[PDB]
Amino acid sequence: EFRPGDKVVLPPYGVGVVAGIAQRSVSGVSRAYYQVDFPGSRSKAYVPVEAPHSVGLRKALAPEEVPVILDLLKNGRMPLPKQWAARHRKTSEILADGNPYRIAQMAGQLRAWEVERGLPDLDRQALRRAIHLLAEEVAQSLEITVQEAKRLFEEAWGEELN
DNA sequence: CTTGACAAAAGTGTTAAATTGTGCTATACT
Repeated sequence: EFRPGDKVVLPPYGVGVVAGIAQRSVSGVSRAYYQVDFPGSRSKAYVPVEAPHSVGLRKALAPEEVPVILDLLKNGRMPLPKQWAARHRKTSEILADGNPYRIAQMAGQLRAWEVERGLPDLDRQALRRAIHLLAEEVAQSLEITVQEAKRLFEEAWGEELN
């Protein structure tokens, strides 16, 4: 369940607070619907209360989960196919998937490769867009704007952030 | 109208940088 003021995630919307629940008229009878808003978008969202766990509606990590993610961010890697197709495809799916542990785990190998040989014009967006959801997630949990939030990664990276 | 001495300009040769030309990947899709 999600109360009015719960801090949640709605892929790929990064983070947003739930405003409440309402009966939206969809087709036939109106099932209950959760409401996820994003002030840094001015968008809007309606999430069915039936199976919230099927839309990948997770919740912002707690301040306790910062170090673990950082540790899997600095070191943790993972092999990927050589031809750009499968590799970038996988990375993309992982991105839209909305999984901070997987996005960070990915960011690790992507980082190891970026300063070695160097990152293709594709995997670059697959890195940037990856660090984006992270930097904002940190801003949701620790309530510190993308300035400070991005200032976090600098430690477990070795370099600053864009 | 003539030498000798010189610096600038125009050559001549080998390189580092860049720019351009190519083959190719594999779920299935007719």
